[PDB]
Amino acid sequence: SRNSISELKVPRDFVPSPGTFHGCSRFPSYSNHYGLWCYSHTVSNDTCDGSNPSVQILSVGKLITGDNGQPEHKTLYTQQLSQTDRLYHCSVTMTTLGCYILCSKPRVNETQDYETIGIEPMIIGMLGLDGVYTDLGNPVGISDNSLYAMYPGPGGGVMYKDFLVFPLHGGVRFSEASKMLVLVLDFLYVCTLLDNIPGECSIQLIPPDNMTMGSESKLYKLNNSLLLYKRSSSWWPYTEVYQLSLRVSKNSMKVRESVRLNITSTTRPGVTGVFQAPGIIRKALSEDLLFFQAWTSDSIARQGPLISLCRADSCVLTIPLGNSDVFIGYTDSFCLSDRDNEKIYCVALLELDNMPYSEMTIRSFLYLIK
Amino acid sequence: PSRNSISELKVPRDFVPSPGTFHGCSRFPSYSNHYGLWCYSHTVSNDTCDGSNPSVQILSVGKLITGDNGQPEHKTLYTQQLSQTDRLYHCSVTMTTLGCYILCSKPRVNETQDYETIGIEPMIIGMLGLDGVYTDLGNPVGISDNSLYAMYPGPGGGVMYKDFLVFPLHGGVRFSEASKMLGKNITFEVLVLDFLYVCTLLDNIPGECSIQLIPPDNMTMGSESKLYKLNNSLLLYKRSSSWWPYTEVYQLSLRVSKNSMKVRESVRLNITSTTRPGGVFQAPGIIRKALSPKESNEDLLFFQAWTSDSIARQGPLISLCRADSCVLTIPLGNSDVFIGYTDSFCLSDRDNEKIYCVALLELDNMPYSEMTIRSFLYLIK
Ligand SMILES: *[C@@H]1O[C@H](CO)[C@@H](O)[C@H](O)[C@H]1NC(C)=O
Ligand SMILES: *[C@@H]1O[C@H](CO)[C@@H](O)[C@H](O)[C@H]1NC(C)=O
Ligand SMILES: *[C@@H]1O[C@H](CO)[C@@H](O)[C@H](O)[C@H]1NC(C)=O
Ligand SMILES: *[C@@H]1O[C@H](CO)[C@@H](O)[C@H](O)[C@H]1NC(C)=O
Ligand SMILES: *[C@@H]1O[C@H](CO)[C@@H](O)[C@H](O)[C@H]1NC(C)=O
Ligand SMILES: *[C@@H]1O[C@H](CO)[C@@H](O)[C@H](O)[C@H]1NC(C)=O
Ligand SMILES: *[C@@H]1O[C@H](CO)[C@@H](O)[C@H](O)[C@H]1NC(C)=O
Ligand SMILES: *[C@@H]1O[C@H](CO)[C@@H](O)[C@H](O)[C@H]1NC(C)=O
Ligand SMILES: *[C@@H]1O[C@H](CO)[C@@H](O)[C@H](O)[C@H]1NC(C)=O
Ligand SMILES: *[C@@H]1O[C@H](CO)[C@@H](O)[C@H](O)[C@H]1NC(C)=O
Ligand SMILES: [Ca+2]
Ligand SMILES: [Ca+2]
Repeated sequence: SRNSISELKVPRDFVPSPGTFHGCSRFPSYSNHYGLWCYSHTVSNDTCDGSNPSVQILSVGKLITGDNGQPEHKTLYTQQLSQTDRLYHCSVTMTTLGCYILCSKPRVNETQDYETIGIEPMIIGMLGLDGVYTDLGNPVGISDNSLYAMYPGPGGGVMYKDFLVFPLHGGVRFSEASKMLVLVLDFLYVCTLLDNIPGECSIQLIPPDNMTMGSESKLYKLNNSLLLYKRSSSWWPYTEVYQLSLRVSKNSMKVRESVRLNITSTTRPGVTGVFQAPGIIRKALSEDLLFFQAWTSDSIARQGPLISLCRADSCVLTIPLGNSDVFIGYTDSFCLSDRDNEKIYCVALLELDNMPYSEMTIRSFLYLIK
Repeated sequence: PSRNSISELKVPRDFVPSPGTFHGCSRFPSYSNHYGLWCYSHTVSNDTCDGSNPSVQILSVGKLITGDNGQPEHKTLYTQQLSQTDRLYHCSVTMTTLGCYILCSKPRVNETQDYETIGIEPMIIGMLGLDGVYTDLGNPVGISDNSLYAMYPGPGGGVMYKDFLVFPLHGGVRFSEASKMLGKNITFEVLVLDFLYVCTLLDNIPGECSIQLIPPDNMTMGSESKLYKLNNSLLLYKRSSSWWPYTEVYQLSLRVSKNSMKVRESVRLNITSTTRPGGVFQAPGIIRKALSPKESNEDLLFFQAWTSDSIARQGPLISLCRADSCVLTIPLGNSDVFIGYTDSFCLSDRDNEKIYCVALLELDNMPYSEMTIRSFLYLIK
């Protein structure tokens, strides 16, 4: 590594625009598998808060080495899912067969859902590398009486040891949660990816011992270990990343424990939270943690959005994005490594204020760290 | 023909590229298509696109395909970024069978300072071919130093008229020199008038290029402009430079010769359906011209994304209009919804009773940057 970070022109953004004058897009969801990637977000009209029906956009493509050796996201196929009464809540996971998407289609707002036993309807689908979208129907493995609510993402899932894994968070009664082990907790949706159809799908509860209340989340796969980023939904002020240790068997993956990384380099502005998921370049494995993050700083020295390259306890590089009036909403980042060391590219997916045209829009941006 | 139905369509893939960086702005859409070939271009700077920062120019060529549901789709084949210039680019593009030709001014000073100094600011002409090669054709030949104080093309696009490559211009010429060019004394100091850049396209290289003055008798002061070719006649849309409130479109009658194209007269079409706010460049897409401008304009049909500041309609509008009235109007929002420069063009489907119109809109991008451009698609059935 070196002490250098700069922005690069992205001539062709792989993130599609809302597609109409008053359209808004929210909730970027990204997943890449080696050189293949999948991107998804939710599109509604005027406002993206659930008061209007929405659709989901799903893109798969591949990485090419464009001008100057920087990576480029080449879109191969795009699919729009059917309209839903309110918001989509989706998580995507890229595989060699294509992109799998897990979504919740709420008919009511979040508060009304958590007060009623039973989860809102869900779908799981797949966009193949041949551009064909297959609706795999209702995700199998969901018990009615046990669960009050269940939402995937918005972060992406990962492929772990031939297992299809999605991040979830939902409401489970204390009695039913203790059995598995109304509370709000963090879950994994674990499927076996035998052929083209997922099988042996179940909801695994993550041990909430060292964790905050369940929240919007993202999965990582690093050095054959699972990490979980969580939107801070509690008084805990620091970016939350948990190390997950599993116990794998044939057609069985359960979460044994969840260890919170001691991150104090970046914080949330609250003295709720915002989903601002980092791009993890180097895992901890047990001071070596290095990550890239687009976050909102409320410090006295820096008020406003920042692009940072940070260790667990400190940030080594920071790019101010503007004054406190520059709004960024949800953010998700990921970094692509160059086999030749000492060159790192990170992409920042940013929700941007789009008023008075519509609530929000998403764009991506490219940063070089040398 | 037409009926009372217009609706918007999702543009899954916008052929208009985004500024490409967080604080980037893009301004001054310029578009041109030739049969199934199209060319698009705009100006890109950092933070602000007013000349206070260096800028580059983005240039795209592509082809039209029949996308999902039978609607037209803009497939980009190649994109080119020109070298950085100290201030703004002022560019006009013209799509041909060989590719896209771009004519630009690279001013080193602001517009007021330029019109006070004899001589035009530096200019370039280049071509982006259908083979993806960008060729820098150098300084446009045919521009006289001592006569002209300023010369700016576009931002509207040019046309291919017979074998001539034609670009819209506007610039500053001294009264004596303008009367010479016109042949007659001008009838009501540096005057601001409207010009054409006319070249013969001998093979791959334009030749015998000159600046032609448009007879300003029936016209307002020169301004940002756009060329059209309809029923083998040239039309000129002009940004309003006067108290005259209506969208200005002029009919041009030419006199063609070997290596010579001169403008014989410029007739203002009597358009009263739309007006300019305040001017702002909001150029319409003209679907059907008048078979005889001096006889009537009842056949004129056009599509326009414009700002209405009337008391009855305040805010941006999408309109399908005759010369004297608009038959369909889509409100884009309240008066707080800003659109800047505008350019539209329509693609008709003869078989079906369906017309597609694309609106290129400057949109406010604060506080990220000054401006951004997006395209939007409308179906008229
Ligand atoms: C979308 O929202 C805009 C205002 O943001 C409104 O004018 C328009 O009618 C809406 N369209 C639909 C289909 O609801
Ligand atoms: C959710 O919907 C219920 C239904 O009436 C309403 O009472 C409640 O205020 C809503 N909550 C939010 C946060 O909008
Ligand atoms: C984290 O949680 C696991 C089980 O939930 C527990 O074994 C461990 O002691 C906790 N603290 C750590 C790993 O630092
Ligand atoms: C977490 O890191 C901070 C950084 O200085 C340190 O002060 C604190 O003791 C650490 N916590 C633990 C449990 O080691
Ligand atoms: C672009 O503008 C931003 C603020 O608007 C400024 O911080 C940055 O240095 C500028 N970049 C260049 C290359 O001028
Ligand atoms: C334009 O440039 C001149 C020359 O420096 C300067 O005096 C003037 O203030 C600038 N702005 C104008 C003329 O609006
Ligand atoms: C044309 O105008 C100039 C200056 O106003 C004048 O000196 C000249 O005599 C005029 N010529 C004719 C033919 O009107
Ligand atoms: C002005 O318009 C009239 C008819 O409207 C036309 O006869 C005349 O030639 C025009 N003048 C010029 C200089 O084009
Ligand atoms: C050409 O003129 C004819 C008759 O005046 C008219 O029907 C037709 O629409 C015109 N074509 C265009 C492209 O305006
Ligand atoms: C233009 O046409 C309108 C009728 O649509 C008429 O009222 C107006 O006087 C005309 N203007 C001119 C200059 O002939
Ligand atoms: Ca419920
Ligand atoms: Ca000058």
